[PDB]
Amino acid sequence: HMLEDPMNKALKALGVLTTFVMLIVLIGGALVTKTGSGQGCGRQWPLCHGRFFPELNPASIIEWSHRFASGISIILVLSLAFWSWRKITPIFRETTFLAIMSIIFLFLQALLGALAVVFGSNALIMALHFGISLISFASVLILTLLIFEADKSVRTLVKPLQIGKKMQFHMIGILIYSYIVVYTGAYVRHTESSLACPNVPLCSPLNNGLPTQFHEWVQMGHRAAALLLFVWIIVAAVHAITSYKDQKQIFWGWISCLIFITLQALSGIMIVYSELALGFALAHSFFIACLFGVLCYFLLLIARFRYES
Ligand code: HEM
Ligand SMILES: CCCCCCCC/C=C\CCCCCCCC(=O)OC[C@H](O)CO
Ligand SMILES: CCCCCCCC/C=C\CCCCCCCC(=O)OC[C@H](O)CO
Ligand SMILES: [Cu+2]
Repeated sequence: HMLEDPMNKALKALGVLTTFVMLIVLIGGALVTKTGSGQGCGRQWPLCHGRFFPELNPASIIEWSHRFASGISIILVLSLAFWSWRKITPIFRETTFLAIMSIIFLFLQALLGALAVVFGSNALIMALHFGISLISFASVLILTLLIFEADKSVRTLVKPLQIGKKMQFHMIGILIYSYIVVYTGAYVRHTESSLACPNVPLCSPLNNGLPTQFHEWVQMGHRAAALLLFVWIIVAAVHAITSYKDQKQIFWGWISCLIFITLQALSGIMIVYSELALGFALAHSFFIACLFGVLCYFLLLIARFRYES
């Protein structure tokens, strides 16, 4: 393919690896405790540090794979940030903002995680971790995307598209609002309001399906926030399907968004129905990661378009 130094495809490999590790650090948090002394241990049995005799269990692998990914992340993120900065910036000026964002948020989630070991009883603060971890992953994802695009003459995704004002409103607005919905979700978890409402869409058989207790309000607030996000994405997708059919990155970008929002909602409903089976929890952290990734891709398009035009 390219006669340039073979070491370049290694920067692409590092990008893929780091993006993957950061995704693991994020979604892996749905399987292990993120607060208290049992932090790092499978959520179903907070005791994995110390007393137990047995080893090589499928739940022990999760715990090892998460702590390993979290440790190796510092090495990977710093290397990716530096290398991409040295090599990719000439073509993409955004490279530096991303390299920096990657480092800052990797450190912020590590900082918040360290504190969660002892202040995990503060749900309002603990609910900030996911969103931070989410941006840490999305920064590395977009950086990796630029790394690939930098080595192509006819770019696939990072193309100078014409983004109208309305579409910009939807993109930026949905991005910001999704982050808010992400907080309410994290708040449900760390406030233990996950199973306060056995039913869906309403709370339970009693009180007409309306919340009457703390945990029911948190649960219901999250669902209500999610519904609005869902509706907004439908409106945003319809505008793309109608006015951006000629700009396929936006057309398909939003259709994928529509699909990720659907899978997010469904896995959310299954968390409840399954009474928090961790497989659905894992899915619920994954699909929002995909959606947010696409929304951050859109933000890059706007950032470049506003620079160009
Ligand atoms: C489609 C838009 C939705 C988004 C963007 C979203 C996002 C999130 C996020 C980021 C978390 C936090 C996870 C964590 O801190 O490990 C969460 C948790 C949760 N969500 Fe959603 N969510 C959505 C919809 C729903 C729906 C429609 C339901 C249910 C009817 C639901 C039920 C839950 C439950 C029960 C938790 C707590 C899980 C736990 O204790 O680990 N979500 N959500
Ligand atoms: C423990 C293991 C650590 C190692 C993990 C390795 C992960 C390899 C992943 C990708 C390789 C990227 C190779 C890039 C090849 C250059 C050509 C290219 O850019 O292909 C792009 C592709 O089609 C898309 O757009
Ligand atoms: C149209 C909006 C429907 C929202 C329903 C939410 C529930 C389905 C969730 C994900 C599937 C997404 C499938 C999107 C199918 C779009 C088909 C399309 O793009 O047809 C356009 C045509 O070629 C030119 O006008
Ligand atoms: Cu309680």
